[PDB]
Amino acid sequence: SGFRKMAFPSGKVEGCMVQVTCGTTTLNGLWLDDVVYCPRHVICNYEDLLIRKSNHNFLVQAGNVQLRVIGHSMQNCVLKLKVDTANPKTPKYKFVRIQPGQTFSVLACYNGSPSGVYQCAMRPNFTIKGSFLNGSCGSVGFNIDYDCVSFCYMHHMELPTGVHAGTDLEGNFYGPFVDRQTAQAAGTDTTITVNVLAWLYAAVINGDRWFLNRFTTTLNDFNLVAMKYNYEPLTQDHVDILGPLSAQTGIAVLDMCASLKELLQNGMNGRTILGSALLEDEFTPFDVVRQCSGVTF
Amino acid sequence: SGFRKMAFPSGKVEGCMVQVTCGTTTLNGLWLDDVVYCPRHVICTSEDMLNPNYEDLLIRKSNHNFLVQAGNVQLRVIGHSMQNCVLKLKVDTANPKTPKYKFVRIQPGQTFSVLACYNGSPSGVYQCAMRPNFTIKGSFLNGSCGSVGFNIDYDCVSFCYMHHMELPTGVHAGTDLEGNFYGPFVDRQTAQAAGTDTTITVNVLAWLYAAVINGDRWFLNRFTTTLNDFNLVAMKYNYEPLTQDHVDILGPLSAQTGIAVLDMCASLKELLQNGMNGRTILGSALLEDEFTPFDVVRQCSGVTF
Ligand SMILES: CNC(=O)CN1C[C@@H](C(=O)Nc2cncc3cc(F)ccc23)c2cc(Cl)ccc2C1=O
Ligand SMILES: [Cl-]
Repeated sequence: SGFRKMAFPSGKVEGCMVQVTCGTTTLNGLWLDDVVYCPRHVICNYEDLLIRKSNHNFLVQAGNVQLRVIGHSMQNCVLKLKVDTANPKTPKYKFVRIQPGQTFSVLACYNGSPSGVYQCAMRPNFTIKGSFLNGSCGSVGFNIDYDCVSFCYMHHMELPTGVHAGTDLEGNFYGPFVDRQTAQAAGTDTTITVNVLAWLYAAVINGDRWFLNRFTTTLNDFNLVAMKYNYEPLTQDHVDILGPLSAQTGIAVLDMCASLKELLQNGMNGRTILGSALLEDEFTPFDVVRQCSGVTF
Repeated sequence: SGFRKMAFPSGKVEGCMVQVTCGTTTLNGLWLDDVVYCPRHVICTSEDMLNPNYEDLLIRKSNHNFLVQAGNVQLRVIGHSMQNCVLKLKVDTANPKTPKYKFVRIQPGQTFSVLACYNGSPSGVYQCAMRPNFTIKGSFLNGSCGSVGFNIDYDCVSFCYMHHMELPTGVHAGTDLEGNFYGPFVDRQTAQAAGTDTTITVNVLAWLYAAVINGDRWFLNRFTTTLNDFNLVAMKYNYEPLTQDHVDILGPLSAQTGIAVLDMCASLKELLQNGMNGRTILGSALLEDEFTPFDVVRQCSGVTF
């Protein structure tokens, strides 16, 4: 028993973290095979600035060893530094683009040195509520499936509200953001409804049933209520995805939606669910099934 | 900016996780140098668990009865000894992935990262605290025994906890890496219960200082308090007594934010009386006690917003 915000073991990613310095800027890079991937703003019209640069301008440090840059190219907002040495610690990996509501682990780094690991979710407004300081740029987001690391996020910047913005490993930003100091703001955020429901199922599995009721709701009536509390619309796909948890607990998804409706209109009344006084939306249905089963990496 | 519950990178610990099997029991072991450390209850049956005589069970064992697996490689056990509630299996290979390490015993209120494992395979990492009642509110299932708690300050791993059991309330009990339990617990399936738990006051105060550093001051008031009057109010909400040691420890955060410890204590007193009134502090509707003063100084900026 117990329900914690759990991150993937970071070891396979730690073996890829490097420090990249270009002039006065120092940030983190991801060394996979003979390529170091890092935010293109380390050079700060990016192609016009990049064309002036030579290979020896980029200093890459892997632990106490200096890597030799033998080539460089730009892909969207990511810089790809070709190095002379293949990373012997390169794990089996894929570059994947995640959707909002999906969760991932973040290995926060400073000077190519991992300092912490935390779990978080891609918000519906495409920002992440991370924990980053100056020097964190180039820190990466990932998930693990058996022995394969799926890289999904590279940190680029902080917004005025304290939230974070970044790209997939192919350099495409998540959200309507650009990589420069300009007037940018996160859009109004919403709650990830399918994740709150999964977390209510996790509470039932851990013996927390005070919020259950005899009632049910139609999907349309639930969405009419949820739209009023800035909750993301619940689709039939979300309902199908919650199927296994529904069969395990004996509580139909629309039956759990009727509990969520009552929680939204009436609150917790001095009570908590899994030690929380707020409705938690940073655990996906798969995260709940994985943590309430025992899957290893 | 931002304030997350952050765990240490688990890589140096993952390279030490092994699977230990003795008869029908399978749990996790920690392989450091040529020794594998694991809960001594791996030698037990579920029957034995009521009143196990470990010395009697261990003397009946030979080296080849203990199967140790590191990945897909079988380690050979060449010796065994018991130290308190930990079994130490001497093996014929030193772990090449052994990091710089120490065995440290922590005090309640201290935090640490947990690498949860099943069958010598790490599955997840989370941050938690040693509760005042010596239990940990972990996330463990059957097969997690032998999972370890650690801190990685600088490049040295300080092992502080080894998981041994789950109490009836769902909380967890374990030992330091020398086999001494935290709390009045025994590795017996006897009727044991966690004592009434309390809130780690010095940690809640540190987290209020972290909120001030991140630009939030809604909860501050114009009042101060004596340490004794704060403790008289705090005990009424099941908060741990705040000692002069805690006040001294909060010194650097007080100097950084310009808010005296007993002034922050007055804000805490007020928060306990009023509640949050629909407001949050660092994204939380409850008062957080699983961040130490040291964690706050480590994670938060040196420049207050
Ligand atoms: C809740 N456990 C039980 O009813 C059976 N039980 C087995 C074992 C034990 O607690 N293991 C487990 C550890 N952590 C999480 C566990 C989650 C589980 F769902 C099951 C087992 C877990 C044990 C070890 C010792 Cl040293 C003393 C007593 C016991 C004991 O009582
Ligand atoms: Cl300590």
